[PDB]
Amino acid sequence: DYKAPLRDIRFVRDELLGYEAHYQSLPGAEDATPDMVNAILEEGAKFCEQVIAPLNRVGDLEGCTWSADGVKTPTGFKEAYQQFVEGGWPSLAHDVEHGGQGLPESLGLAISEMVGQANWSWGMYPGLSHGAMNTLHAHGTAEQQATYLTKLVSGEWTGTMCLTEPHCGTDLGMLRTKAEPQADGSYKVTGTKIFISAGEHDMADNIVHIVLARLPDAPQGTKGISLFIVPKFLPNAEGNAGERNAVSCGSIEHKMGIHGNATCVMNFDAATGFLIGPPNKGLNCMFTFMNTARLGTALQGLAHAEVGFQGGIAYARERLQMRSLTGPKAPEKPADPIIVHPDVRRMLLTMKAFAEGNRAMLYFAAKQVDIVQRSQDEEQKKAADSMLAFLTPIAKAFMTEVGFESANHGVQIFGGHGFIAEHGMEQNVRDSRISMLYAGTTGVQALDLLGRKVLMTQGEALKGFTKIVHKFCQANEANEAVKEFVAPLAQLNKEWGDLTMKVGMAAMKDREEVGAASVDYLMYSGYACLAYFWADMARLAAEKLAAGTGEEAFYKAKLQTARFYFQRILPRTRAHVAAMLSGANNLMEMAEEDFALGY
Amino acid sequence: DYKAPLRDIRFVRDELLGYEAHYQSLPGAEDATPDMVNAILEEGAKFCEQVIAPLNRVGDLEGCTWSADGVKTPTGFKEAYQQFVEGGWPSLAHDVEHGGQGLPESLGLAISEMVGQANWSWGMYPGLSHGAMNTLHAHGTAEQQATYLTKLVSGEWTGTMCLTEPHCGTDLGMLRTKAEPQADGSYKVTGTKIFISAGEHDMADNIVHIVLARLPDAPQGTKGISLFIVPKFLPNAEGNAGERNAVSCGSIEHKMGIHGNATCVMNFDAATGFLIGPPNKGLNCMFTFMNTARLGTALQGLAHAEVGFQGGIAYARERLQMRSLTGPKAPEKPADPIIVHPDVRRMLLTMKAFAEGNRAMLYFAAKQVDIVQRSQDEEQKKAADSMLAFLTPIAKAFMTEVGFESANHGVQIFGGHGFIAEHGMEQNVRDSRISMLYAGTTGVQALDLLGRKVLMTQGEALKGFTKIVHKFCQANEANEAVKEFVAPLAQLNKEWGDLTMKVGMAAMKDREEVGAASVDYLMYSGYACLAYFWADMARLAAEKLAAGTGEEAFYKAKLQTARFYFQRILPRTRAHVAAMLSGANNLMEMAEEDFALGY
Ligand SMILES: CCCCCCCCCCCCCCCC(=O)SCCNC(=O)CCNC(=O)[C@H](O)C(C)(C)COP(=O)(O)OP(=O)(O)OC[C@H]1O[C@@H](n2cnc3c(N)ncnc32)[C@H](O)[C@@H]1OP(=O)(O)O
Ligand SMILES: CCCCCCCCCCCCCCCC(=O)SCCNC(=O)CCNC(=O)[C@H](O)C(C)(C)COP(=O)(O)OP(=O)(O)OC[C@H]1O[C@@H](n2cnc3c(N)ncnc32)[C@H](O)[C@@H]1OP(=O)(O)O
Repeated sequence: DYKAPLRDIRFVRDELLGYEAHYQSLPGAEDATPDMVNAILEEGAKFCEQVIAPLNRVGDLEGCTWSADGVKTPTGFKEAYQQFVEGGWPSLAHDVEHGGQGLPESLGLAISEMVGQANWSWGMYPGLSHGAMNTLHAHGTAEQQATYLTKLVSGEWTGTMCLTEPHCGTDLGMLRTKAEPQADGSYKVTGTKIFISAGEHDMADNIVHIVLARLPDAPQGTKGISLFIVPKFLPNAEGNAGERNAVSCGSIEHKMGIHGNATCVMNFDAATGFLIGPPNKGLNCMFTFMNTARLGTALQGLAHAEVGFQGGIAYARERLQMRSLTGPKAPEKPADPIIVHPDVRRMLLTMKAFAEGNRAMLYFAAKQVDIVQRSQDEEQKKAADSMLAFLTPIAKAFMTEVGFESANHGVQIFGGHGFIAEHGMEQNVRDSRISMLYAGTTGVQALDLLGRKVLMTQGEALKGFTKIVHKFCQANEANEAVKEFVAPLAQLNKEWGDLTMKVGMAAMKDREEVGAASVDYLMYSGYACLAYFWADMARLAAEKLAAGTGEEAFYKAKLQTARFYFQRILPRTRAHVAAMLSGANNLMEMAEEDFALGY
Repeated sequence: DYKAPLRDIRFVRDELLGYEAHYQSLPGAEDATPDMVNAILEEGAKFCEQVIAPLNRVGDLEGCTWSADGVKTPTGFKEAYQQFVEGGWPSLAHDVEHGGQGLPESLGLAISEMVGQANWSWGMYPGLSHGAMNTLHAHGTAEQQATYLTKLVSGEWTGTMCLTEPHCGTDLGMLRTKAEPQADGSYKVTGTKIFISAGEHDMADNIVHIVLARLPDAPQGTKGISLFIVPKFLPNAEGNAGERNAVSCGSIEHKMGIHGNATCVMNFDAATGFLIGPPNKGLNCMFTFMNTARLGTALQGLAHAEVGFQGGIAYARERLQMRSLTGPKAPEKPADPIIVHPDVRRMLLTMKAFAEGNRAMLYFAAKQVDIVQRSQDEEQKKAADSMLAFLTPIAKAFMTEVGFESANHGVQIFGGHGFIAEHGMEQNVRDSRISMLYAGTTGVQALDLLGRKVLMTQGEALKGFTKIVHKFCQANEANEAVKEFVAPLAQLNKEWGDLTMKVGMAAMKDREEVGAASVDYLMYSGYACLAYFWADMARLAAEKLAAGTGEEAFYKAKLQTARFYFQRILPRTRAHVAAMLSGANNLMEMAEEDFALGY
């Protein structure tokens, strides 16, 4: 019943963002031809629709089962992973040198989009493995790549990111897991990691943990953390799973959602590990993995909006309840389908505006990934790296926050039926809630965007995007079809720079102003990004209608969604502006001991 | 670990809303003296803290267990209900004539506030029974009151509201459950009701169902529905539970939350029932029950904000993570408590502003209930009835919507730990989600407020409240302590009438405009109500500080919370204004068949 949104994915990639010319321009991509790409997307869609989407409810109902022996995944999960590996999917967007198919990361990301929608909990197993692959590719030695990266690329082994300890998630500088150097050049790793997604499971031949730990007499805090490869089974002479390493799962968590993804307490009992990247540069190297996880979680945010929408539109066309305010629209039936109600249309259009808008932002970001990986033009590469660094926190926090809202609109359309397990809409909400907590909380994303990406680059990262918006407004300010979008967009674009300058000035007078403005500044930024993408989709829709498309309704719907976004969602920016400019004192003046005097 | 917010309840009731003079002015209340009332609140708080709050997690973990025989409640629920009945709580705010203690409904509501916070699922059992009591009091014959109302007032029997069928929740005019008249003046009731809260359980001696059904050859729709008393056990000659009636629970639902409250499919197999109220006036009579449920669900919204806050403040003071932007505040510790972070303070102050603000609105509404029930002044009674009709949909939808937001802020403060079952914060979110769906969805509340309460009274219901706000602004516009609140409040108060006039004009041109504006109009109205209550609490805090209170910190915190509300939450009104004035066409123009063309 999940259906992949292939027509919209093709609209965004090929029509909006010129993917054919993009792939034509990039080393290694010249063979990623439209017919090959469309066949790969279609095969991806079928796997998602036929194999893993039917396992989504099973994953939530059964969850994972711990024994000291290991962790059992839900019925069908491991069989589906066997089919995924047999179909070659893990190798799709990885280097030919390491057993990969060599296709662009942005094509892999489209498969990931559909996987995350069909079964997010299932998709975490291969998804975390992609982060581990990216880390080994960027920082691994030749031998670490020959041993571990080839096995991850085939899908035979999976990978995990091991950061969190009981006392620290955001504050990695406090981690205490220790790496004791051995004469043989290896390390013995001792410590307890918690909330390790896919830490233990029954789906693969080995698990490759990528682990943050401290060398003896390393500096205090983040300047003292190093990165280690700690496999569940140590490689044998033939490079296959060998001696059991001293890594074991103590327990799995009982959670609100993503039950199908084992959330593991992992005990490292002087486990053998291998240093990856330079000593004391573990944070820098682990950021390869963390940035993969942030873009992947943004895709999770998109997934919850998409699933919300799919459920909501089906129910709104089928469920009859009350009558239209302008007279019975189905007078032959006992009641009208509830899509006749304006408030139901508001909730449908909200989910649609966020799913379709975020899809545009995601594939825009995916083009930057391809440029950084493949371009020979140092200037093009620098610009793409700056744009990706800017969009990563916006995509993660904004898409997750509005994806949870969208999941909740999906429930709301079902009325009381939305609270019932059988329909899947409440699971979509429960699975969505972790998306704003893991991979860097919304607040951490917001500090990254405003502190590190915007204020610490003198706004150069922001200027990259506002230049695009400015050029779009200059080009479209007298275009009759979209001049209604350009006027507010140009006002917003000017305001975005002015706000940034006002927030920066406040931060110079009081550093608390960075945290005080951060989440409003990020949400404002995401709304502004989608104003640009909606205005551009409206521009493209009007062009296609003028050209005499045979898909008139598809493009007319884009113009309706764009107008709904600008008139009913974008005005949320007015509240983020007022809040962010209101100043840190209204947050910081209350004494800690005075917050709870009503008892 | 739940603590009743007794100091704040006393602040709102006695200091803000003059409850002592209120009770002094009302027939029957003159004995509800401050010392008696405070002892009752304290005993209420202890029951909640000691007996039912420790059962909240048990209720969620075990849920209810169906057998054809009946429905088992979670461990301890029925024992706690035995203690509640032995303590006399069910009879507290009911008529002496029917075995009641005769205390004001608004004092009962304070017990209900603490019950809903300690264990909402448990509280539903006595809470629905109060709705059944109110219905029997208003519409029952002497004999129906002697038989059923006395047993509900003692707590020996519980009560339910049976409306919903598989094909209809909001559209009661489509219900098909039939009542066949018998020669003995009784009716045989045949039909399946779904989502019957407390439909079957093991906690009481009988269950009194209040059931909507259709007489043979009644008019189409709501003009054809009648109300019936259908007990699980028919009364014997001594009025005690007698012959088993043909009422049985076919199944219970599997839901996202409120697991401790049995959500029952109830089969009426030509069950014996008794007409209550006039034939064909079932909707009018059932509204007594439905309005009790709407105010009770508003109290649920308050409960989720309160529990969110209690969990969040405890964690924010205890959890150490990262350091203040203005330098380590706890340099002796490995990290600062996370309350040093502005973004954590924003989430704490949001929950506090909604809990404390909604508490003020709730007890303001509770005074109207007391005036309608007890006043001999017809003019005072009319004004109170109008004010209660206006506030009921605002309280239900606004307090539930912002209570769910507040529950989610509670989770967010815990980071990844917030998703884990052991901490209770995720249960608070899951239990909160039903609050916007049952007792009339947010959208139904919004149509009731804008269509029935405001536009169909020519705004007289709104004018009742905006007159209070106007007089407050005239009184406080030069009061140095709160003039900063009055200026924006007076602008908002003028805007509230202007918006109402603009929305009414649009509705006259196109009736779709009522649904299109409805939810934004309700949320705007709730924010405006809390602007008034926060400005008034700030006024009262400044008065207490000028008087030389020994509780300086309590009142200083009220002023901080009020300023946080005005500067960071109230600007949400700017987005509701823009959206509501944007017009129905941006919702209604998209064709039904064009919403999902991206597949
Ligand atoms: C393609 C998709 C495929 C799909 C497939 C994906 C699916 C996959 C989904 C599964 C999802 C599960 C994911 C669960 C969650 C975890 O796996 S655990 C991850 C959760 N925790 C985190 O994200 C990190 C914790 N919190 C933070 O980020 C903190 O802000 C920090 C960064 C650790 C604070 O450290 P700090 O030392 O104060 O930081 P700071 O001084 O600002 O920077 C230190 C260095 O870090 C680096 N750095 C800092 N910020 C950044 C940044 N934004 N970027 C890069 N480097 C940075 C730099 O090297 C920097 O050095 P400088 O350049 O400043 O000299
Ligand atoms: C104190 C607290 C203690 C604590 C202890 C509580 C804890 C307790 C929590 C448990 C919580 C579980 C609760 C689950 C939920 C369900 O038990 S099932 C209830 C869910 N469904 C509903 O709420 C009702 C369904 N939806 C509606 O409200 C629809 O809008 C309607 C009213 C049925 C539409 O019917 P309609 O015939 O189109 O309505 P309309 O022509 O506007 O009005 C018809 C008549 O109804 C009456 N009426 C309409 N609106 C109203 C109103 N707002 N007010 C009064 N009468 C009205 C009037 O008699 C009216 O006649 P007119 O005065 O107009 O001539």
